[PDB]
Amino acid sequence: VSPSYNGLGLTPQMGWDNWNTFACDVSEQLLLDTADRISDLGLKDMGYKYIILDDCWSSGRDSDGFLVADEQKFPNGMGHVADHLHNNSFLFGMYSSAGEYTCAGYPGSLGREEEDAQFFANNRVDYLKYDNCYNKGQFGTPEISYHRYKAMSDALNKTGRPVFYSLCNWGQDLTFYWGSGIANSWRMSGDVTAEFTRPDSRCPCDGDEYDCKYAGFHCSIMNILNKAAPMGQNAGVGGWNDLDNLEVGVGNLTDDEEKAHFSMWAMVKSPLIIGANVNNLKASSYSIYSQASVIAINQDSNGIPATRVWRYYVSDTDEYGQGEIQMWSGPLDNGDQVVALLNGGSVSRPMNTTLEEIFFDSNLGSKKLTSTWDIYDLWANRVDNSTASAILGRNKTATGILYNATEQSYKDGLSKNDTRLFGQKIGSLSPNAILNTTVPAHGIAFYRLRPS
Amino acid sequence: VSPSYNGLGLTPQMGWDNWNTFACDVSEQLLLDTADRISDLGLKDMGYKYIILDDCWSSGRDSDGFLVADEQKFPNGMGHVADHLHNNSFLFGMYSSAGEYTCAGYPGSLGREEEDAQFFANNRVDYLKYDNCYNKGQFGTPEISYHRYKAMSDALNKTGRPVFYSLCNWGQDLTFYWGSGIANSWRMSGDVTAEFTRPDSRCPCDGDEYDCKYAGFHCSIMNILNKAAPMGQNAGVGGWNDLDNLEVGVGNLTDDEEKAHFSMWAMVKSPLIIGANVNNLKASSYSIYSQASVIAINQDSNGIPATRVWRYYVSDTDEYGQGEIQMWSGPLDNGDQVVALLNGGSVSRPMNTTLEEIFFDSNLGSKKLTSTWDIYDLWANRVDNSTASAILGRNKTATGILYNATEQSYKDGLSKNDTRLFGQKIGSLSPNAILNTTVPAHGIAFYRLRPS
Amino acid sequence: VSPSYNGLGLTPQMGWDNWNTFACDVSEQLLLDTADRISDLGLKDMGYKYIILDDCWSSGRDSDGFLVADEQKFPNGMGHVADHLHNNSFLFGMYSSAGEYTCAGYPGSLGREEEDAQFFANNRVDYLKYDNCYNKGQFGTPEISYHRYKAMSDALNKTGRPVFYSLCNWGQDLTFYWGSGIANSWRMSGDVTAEFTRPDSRCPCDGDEYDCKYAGFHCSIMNILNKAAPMGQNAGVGGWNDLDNLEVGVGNLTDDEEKAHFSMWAMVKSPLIIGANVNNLKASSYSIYSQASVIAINQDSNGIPATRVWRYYVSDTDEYGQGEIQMWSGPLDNGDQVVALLNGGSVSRPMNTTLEEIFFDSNLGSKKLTSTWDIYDLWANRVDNSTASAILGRNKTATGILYNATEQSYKDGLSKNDTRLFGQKIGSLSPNAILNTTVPAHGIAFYRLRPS
Amino acid sequence: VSPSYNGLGLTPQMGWDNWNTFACDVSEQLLLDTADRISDLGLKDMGYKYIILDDCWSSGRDSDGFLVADEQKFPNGMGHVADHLHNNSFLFGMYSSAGEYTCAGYPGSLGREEEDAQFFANNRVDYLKYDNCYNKGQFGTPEISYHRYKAMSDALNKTGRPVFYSLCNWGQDLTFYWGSGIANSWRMSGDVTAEFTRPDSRCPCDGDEYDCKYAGFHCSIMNILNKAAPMGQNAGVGGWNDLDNLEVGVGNLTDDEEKAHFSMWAMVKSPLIIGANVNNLKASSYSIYSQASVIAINQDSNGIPATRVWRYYVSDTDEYGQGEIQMWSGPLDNGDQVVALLNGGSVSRPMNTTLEEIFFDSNLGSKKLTSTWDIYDLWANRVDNSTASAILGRNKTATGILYNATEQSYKDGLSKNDTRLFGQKIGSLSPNAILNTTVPAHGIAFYRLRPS
Ligand SMILES: *[C@@H]1O[C@H](CO)[C@@H](O)[C@H](O[C@@H]2O[C@H](CO)[C@@H](O)[C@H](O)[C@H]2NC(C)=O)[C@H]1NC(C)=O
Ligand SMILES: OC[C@H]1O[C@H](OC[C@H]2O[C@@H](O)[C@H](O)[C@@H](O)[C@@H]2O)[C@H](O)[C@@H](O)[C@H]1O
Ligand SMILES: OC[C@H]1O[C@H](OC[C@H]2O[C@@H](O)[C@H](O)[C@@H](O)[C@@H]2O)[C@H](O)[C@@H](O)[C@H]1O
Ligand SMILES: OC[C@H]1O[C@H](OC[C@H]2O[C@@H](O)[C@H](O)[C@@H](O)[C@@H]2O)[C@H](O)[C@@H](O)[C@H]1O
Ligand SMILES: OC[C@H]1O[C@H](OC[C@H]2O[C@@H](O)[C@H](O)[C@@H](O)[C@@H]2O)[C@H](O)[C@@H](O)[C@H]1O
Ligand SMILES: *[C@@H]1O[C@H](CO)[C@@H](O)[C@H](O)[C@H]1NC(C)=O
Ligand SMILES: *[C@@H]1O[C@H](CO)[C@@H](O)[C@H](O)[C@H]1NC(C)=O
Ligand SMILES: *[C@@H]1O[C@H](CO)[C@@H](O)[C@H](O)[C@H]1NC(C)=O
Ligand SMILES: *[C@@H]1O[C@H](CO)[C@@H](O)[C@H](O)[C@H]1NC(C)=O
Ligand SMILES: *[C@@H]1O[C@H](CO)[C@@H](O)[C@H](O)[C@H]1NC(C)=O
Ligand SMILES: *[C@@H]1O[C@H](CO)[C@@H](O)[C@H](O)[C@H]1NC(C)=O
Ligand SMILES: *[C@@H]1O[C@H](CO)[C@@H](O)[C@H](O)[C@H]1NC(C)=O
Ligand SMILES: *[C@@H]1O[C@H](CO)[C@@H](O)[C@H](O)[C@H]1NC(C)=O
Ligand code: NA
Ligand code: NA
Ligand code: NA
Ligand code: NA
Repeated sequence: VSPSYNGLGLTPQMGWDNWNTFACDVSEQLLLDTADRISDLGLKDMGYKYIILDDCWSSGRDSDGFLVADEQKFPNGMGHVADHLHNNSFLFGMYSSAGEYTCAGYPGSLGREEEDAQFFANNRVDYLKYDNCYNKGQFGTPEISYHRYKAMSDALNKTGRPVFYSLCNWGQDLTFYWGSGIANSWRMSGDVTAEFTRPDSRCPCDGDEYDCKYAGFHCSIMNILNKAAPMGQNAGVGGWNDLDNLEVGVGNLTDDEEKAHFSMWAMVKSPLIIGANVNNLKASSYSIYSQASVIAINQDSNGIPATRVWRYYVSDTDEYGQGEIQMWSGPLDNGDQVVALLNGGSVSRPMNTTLEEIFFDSNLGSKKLTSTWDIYDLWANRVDNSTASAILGRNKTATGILYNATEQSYKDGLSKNDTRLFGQKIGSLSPNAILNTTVPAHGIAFYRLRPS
Repeated sequence: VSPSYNGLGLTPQMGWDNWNTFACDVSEQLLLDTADRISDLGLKDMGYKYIILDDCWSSGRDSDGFLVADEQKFPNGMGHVADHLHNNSFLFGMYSSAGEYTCAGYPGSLGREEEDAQFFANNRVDYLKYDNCYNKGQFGTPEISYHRYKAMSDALNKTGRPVFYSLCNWGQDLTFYWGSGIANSWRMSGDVTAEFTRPDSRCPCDGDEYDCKYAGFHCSIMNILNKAAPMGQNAGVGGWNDLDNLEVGVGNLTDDEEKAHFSMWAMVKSPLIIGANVNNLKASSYSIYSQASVIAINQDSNGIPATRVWRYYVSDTDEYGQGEIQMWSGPLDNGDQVVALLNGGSVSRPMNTTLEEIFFDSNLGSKKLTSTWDIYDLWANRVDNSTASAILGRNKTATGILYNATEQSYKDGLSKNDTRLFGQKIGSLSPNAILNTTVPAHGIAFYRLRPS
Repeated sequence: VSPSYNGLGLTPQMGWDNWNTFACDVSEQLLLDTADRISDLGLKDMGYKYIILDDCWSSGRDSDGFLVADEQKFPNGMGHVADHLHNNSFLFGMYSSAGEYTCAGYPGSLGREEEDAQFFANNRVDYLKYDNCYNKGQFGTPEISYHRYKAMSDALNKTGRPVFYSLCNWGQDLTFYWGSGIANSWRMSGDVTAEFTRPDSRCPCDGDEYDCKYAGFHCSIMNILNKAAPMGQNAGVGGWNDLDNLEVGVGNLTDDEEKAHFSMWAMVKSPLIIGANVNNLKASSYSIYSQASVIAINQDSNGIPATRVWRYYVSDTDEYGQGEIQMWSGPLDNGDQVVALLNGGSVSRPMNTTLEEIFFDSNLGSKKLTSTWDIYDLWANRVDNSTASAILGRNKTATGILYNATEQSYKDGLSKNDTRLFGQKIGSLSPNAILNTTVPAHGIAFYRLRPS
Repeated sequence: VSPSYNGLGLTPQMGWDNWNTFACDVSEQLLLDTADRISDLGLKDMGYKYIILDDCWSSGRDSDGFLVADEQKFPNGMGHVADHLHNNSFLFGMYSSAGEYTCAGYPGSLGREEEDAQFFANNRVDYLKYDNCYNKGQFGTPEISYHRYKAMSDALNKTGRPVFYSLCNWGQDLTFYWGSGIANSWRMSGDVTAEFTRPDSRCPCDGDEYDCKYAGFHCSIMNILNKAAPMGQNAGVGGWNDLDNLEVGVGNLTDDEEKAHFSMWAMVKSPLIIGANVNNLKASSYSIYSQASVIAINQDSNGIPATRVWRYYVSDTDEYGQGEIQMWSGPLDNGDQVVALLNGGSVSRPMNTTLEEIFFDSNLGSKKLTSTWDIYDLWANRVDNSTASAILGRNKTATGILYNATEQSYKDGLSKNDTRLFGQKIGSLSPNAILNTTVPAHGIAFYRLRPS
């Protein structure tokens, strides 16, 4: 454990990034309309407060060497976008790359950290996503990558404006080891894609290669989760592993895959940044994003990512030859435990565990193993497709339906035993008894255990 | 994406290198006779404009430390060879090594970059192949290799003469990551050899070891293609992965192996440098080199290397225990798609795919997956063995037979719907239907899909 | 071989560390009560002389930048704890980390080595455990880790007070290669845990990955032993591989697992630091710790770690899929040999070897292979559960029961043929004959061979 | 190819090292008696001219920092040993380590290169074996190891006395890549041992791990040969891979294993340094060492190590689970070819090949594949056990029996068609015909092919 380096990231950040769905075709108008939508839908007040502008926003540099925002896309400048966002109680993110160019070929910040940090401060930016394209040979060992990333960290600090600092170097040179002292989160892999399991030749490292020499992209949800599994021990208050933006409401993932994806990103204390087009967001994907109970896990005070207890390969493999089952378990701040039974097989199956596996670090005869625990389904009381479609078509308000974390923080709601945050009691687990369920294909059983 | 670093390599380079067939036994006369031949055969005007002189050309250094060309082999000097080439509208390549010696033991350029760059400029050289033999311990991490290669890059730039810069360090220290900002292409492996699949003990890294510590040589065509597969995402306008000179018309590859080799080098946007002895070039190998349709893929404006969609091992293995099948697919600038079904098995087989696999990045219900696509065989209208033998024996001209890209660029020919560049329509592919063919052993089915 | 760098560590150190059982909840009173206990139980005079205070002891830094011990936990300061310990003939250990923070987030010593070394000297500290948390990017290659650790080594030396120097960097960057010239021992892995075999996702490197990029923790006893196996050749007088504190009397290991664990740590010349709560130490675990015969192996003058002769996987696997059998053998200073037959299978089994396997480096026809050897059981005459429970409840003294190594060193006791140190003769082994026994599940047969 | 860096090592060196059989128990008298023996036995005049004194020769340093030879072991100093050796036409080798200590703990040369080089020059030393123990963190990347080794290289050069420079860093940090420009040979692995195949836990890298992080020792003959296999392409005139001293006449290898070992070290152009106790050398081992025909392969002018053509695992495995078969083939300077069929299986087997496999780099229809080749057995006319025992007991002279390479160099003897150097013609190999033999367990068929 260590204090946060800058006082931010006390829990993993939440928000939205305009990329996964809009590429270089961004404007003040897109960004603010979408911002309005996220507020209207009650997602802002759930915690999704960072509106992150991604690549392709700039037009080059002025005569003083200073970044210039594209005047066609942003006729009032960035500072003006910031103010609008702040006036609707949003936080504002921007993007650059620790290299000569950004990934899409725009001006990068390598060797221009001071001016560029100053640009972000002058434009009242609250958050920086900091990429790793065209890094000019400045990678290959922990030391050289750390110093390249420390250079922007220090330059942001020098501006005296608080900036949440988000590393995007894909776990290159063992980022989990060095990120915390200079940054609030770090991408620990190549880009995610809307595929639950699919191996891809553009993502050459498999789920077991957490230390990868070619991060790539188009990595599956499970490839990324698998790489992240040993890394939980290097995350914590102030500095989080980042498993990349959520693909919920993007492409063609099933409701089960989307739930597993969301539940798992939450449990390992990843940032929850929406990759969906929230103006073309479908009903089922919306109610996944807005599941307060699950966000409560992510936003646990003094957050500890959960541990993979076990992993087995099954014969029920999918069209891509993939098929495994996993159990994860982790402690929660109020003494509760989160448990996940994850069915990455291609068929529905019975899944099972015991108290000895759940409290994998408790001794025989300890109180945890000797006591009874009520089981709470974290997926109960999810917003039905009807209500969600209503809200999405502006026929019903989100107010009084969605949990309002701005009004009541996750910590305080948890203290007040707030039903919206614990799911639904479905049973109890005694010593020497098994916990059984049937878990859908590419799905999840996701529980919170509380003492009886 | 990033701009070209020097304005060259807007498409992968094409030409000829005198090595694969002539070793140290080079002269002004060999080089110019061969040059004449490449022009006469219509290959120059197809795009094969770089005549690259390789190792063993020098005799040492003069009293000022300056490279001295062998006076027996080049009695008029290199500048004189350059002028002759330029007067027949050719471009001129030379060779050195980023080390103390070249691979064949001639003077290398390490620490002598300024003088040596100046030598190339003074002799009006247009292209440099820059090797990695005897590098004096200056390798082992990305940073140290990058700086060694940047040293020649900067020295070439300082001369003010445009020089296409071709790295030859065999992918050592992850060249795909750092090449583009200092160079126009980079060898991503040990030397190729005229063997389609054959594992070799002098090439210890298998096709899956893209990050290799001992690049070696005598690597098979498939070993090299396999290593190159994840790397396409780091290639693009201005900076290309180099899979080494073509072995078409060299050794004893079959017509099928030669077609697969050529089609695959094209599709991943490798340079197409002829390794053949063009004065002892056989009929079938000639018509492979001169297939305009396939070169059109390589010379696509705003080039994107294709992606390996899938790869499976088969039981139909060859004399060396090798046998796999692959599907590759990639977008083309005008909206078309290139598709390859590659049969590395030892027996002819039926091969098949669908629109969902071809447009592997398109969503269900998108227009691409919802529309019909005409299939064009990129191997149709290939110059028959008769016509090719005629041309080769100086009994028929190439004029009016071969596509003349000097007269009409590949881009413009593609715009004009020029039949010579699209192959032959053979069918159409509808939603929910399969695309089937029979693909020869160690062969390829190579298509261009256009919207109906 | 090399001299000890500082004159210490002539044999592996022994003692106790307050962590495995007490975490941050430490005080002068805990530490001294426990110290009293270790003396009373006769363990001190067996060799367990280092009382090591671990993380969480400090409260920050004073106005001069100097470490400040927590005044609530240590109202008299550390120097006062030291004096008490020294007055009962104990040695005193403290802890820091070669990073910005300690693992539990207290002040670390990186860049503060001189002051911090001086703090330890001023407080009369005899031993330093030096961790690797929050090392600020200063790892990744042997050179950078060596210099970071050399910095504290030199600063300790500069104080002129002898300090036993114990590296805790988990074998990162091949510590076995560079530790000896700057240190007396080095952790060669992630943290141990009270699990004999259990794979854990927080310890991603398996037993075969001695060169690990993510040491982690919760590694099994066998995972750690397996990683240590090639490393014995880089240990010796003055500088020892450290396989982490003993889990004997911690969690729920069986008596067999505890014996194997203890016997194996001894044989490879690891430090024997008690991880147990000695005030809540059970009878069986106590008599394992106090087995003089086995400690005699660890404390062999001119110590050579034993060699793994063979390793095989068995079908008798445990609940975690683990199951292997091993034979280890090593020379002893007086010409004797230590032999271990280790049953990591889940079932009791017959185990067997010969003289040719025991003297794996002796030639055919040599005297060793030609002679007869008496077999001594190193586990005979172990303190029975009754006597141990008596001593533990303060109903019987340890005096005259336990070997007193303060009175008679292990070397001198070995010379005097002292029965307490050789175990019990159980037979003899002749040329061309097999040595057979039945070895319990997760257990060990542990012998000393002496010439007939 | 590159010139020799210092003009030496035009062929691999030959000689004797006093270690494998005498450890630290060395003297002027041992060394000179043994020297006398090597001359008397005719081995000197065969090429075994370097008498290499190994570790444990020094007693520390004098008041000027200068190495001091042990006055008990060398009462006249080293220079006096040198002169004696030179007066019997021998060359003289000494030893140090690129570290703080030598492997046996004597003074090392790290940071003391100038004085120590000067010591070797002052004592008229002709050869240096330069180890890698206690290198103080100065390893881990090619660059850092190269510079450490270059430091002694330059210091030797500065003395102006020719010194054959032999690196002993066990292939650490890819020595094959950088050795040639600073040295005449380089150990490419951990120490050999008298075991043909035996895996050992002190040698964790298997035969496929040529790039090893823990070289270790007690590596088998086949483990070392396997690691060396890709490396032949980086050896050549002036700079050789070193597979460690010969174990012929050491331990208990069979006559077949000894022949295979010797034949294979020769074929890959390793140094041939005798590890045997030549005063306790058995008859069969002697006639292996003195096989002129095989040494002729090693001492080929313009030496090219042979290539492994193929390798297969067999079911006929030994007591250690090992069993493979290999074919090697390489060109010789006079146009001949060396072929080896190696039976690492546990049983005698038929072995076979063709001309297409022998001339693995020749095209179909080339002259090599189209011609007939006489097969010569390189093991014929070996000195029978009787004659060898006679010579060894000083009952018969070696003169007129052994080839005298001092009188007639291997090159010149090869030119003169000297029967002693080509073995015995046993047949001929035609196109489209197979070459068959039966090869003993752990043995070799070792041929020279000459054009008919
Ligand atoms: C995934 O495939 C579904 C069919 O199951 C397909 O409908 C989605 O594309 C979306 O289709 C929507 C149907 O309501 C259409 O209204 C919506 O505009 C469309 N989204 C896009 C980008 O065209 C697929 N999912 C997504 C979001 O791509
Ligand atoms: O309390 C310090 C402790 O550190 C070691 O354990 C390291 C362990 O600490 C946690 O911070 C991380 O989550 C985990 O990844 C690390 O491995 C060390 O082994 C021990 O001696 C002790 O100093
Ligand atoms: O638009 C920037 C984008 O970069 C990341 O994706 C990196 C991706 O970009 C392409 O240039 C390459 O072809 C591919 O190899 C790279 O992996 C990053 O993950 C994302 O957050 C975003 O900044
Ligand atoms: O006597 C020096 C000797 O060193 C080599 O053997 C290295 C060997 O030495 C031991 O100190 C270690 O336990 C073991 O790990 C090392 O591998 C070298 O091969 C040899 O030539 C010789 O100089
Ligand atoms: O003639 C130069 C040549 O070098 C390359 O081939 C490298 C090859 O050369 C030999 O010296 C070695 O034995 C072998 O190990 C090396 O791989 C390069 O691929 C080629 O373009 C050309 O410049
Ligand atoms: C800058 O750094 C110091 C810690 O070094 C910290 O106290 C402060 O909050 C930082 N300021 C900003 C704006 O990040
Ligand atoms: C809501 O919709 C999703 C897909 O859009 C579907 O999978 C799910 O079953 C629906 N929920 C219910 C309870 O029907
Ligand atoms: C040299 O460098 C600059 C870019 O840094 C570029 O504009 C110019 O074209 C280069 N000149 C040559 C001849 O490569
Ligand atoms: C042309 O020749 C090649 C080999 O030289 C042969 O494989 C091929 O079948 C020939 N083409 C046709 C259509 O016969
Ligand atoms: C400090 O270093 C020297 C060796 O360099 C050693 O003789 C001395 O004992 C050391 N002192 C202490 C207290 O460690
Ligand atoms: C002593 O106790 C341990 C467990 O506490 C038990 O396994 C062992 O069998 C006992 N010893 C004897 C000889 O009964
Ligand atoms: C020293 O170096 C030069 C080459 O740099 C070489 O010509 C000379 O022979 C060397 N001298 C010795 C004695 O090694
Ligand atoms: C010579 O002796 C060796 C072993 O010392 C034996 O293996 C070999 O067969 C003998 N040679 C002959 C031809 O008998
Ligand atoms: Na406005
Ligand atoms: Na001319
Ligand atoms: Na006191
Ligand atoms: Na004398």
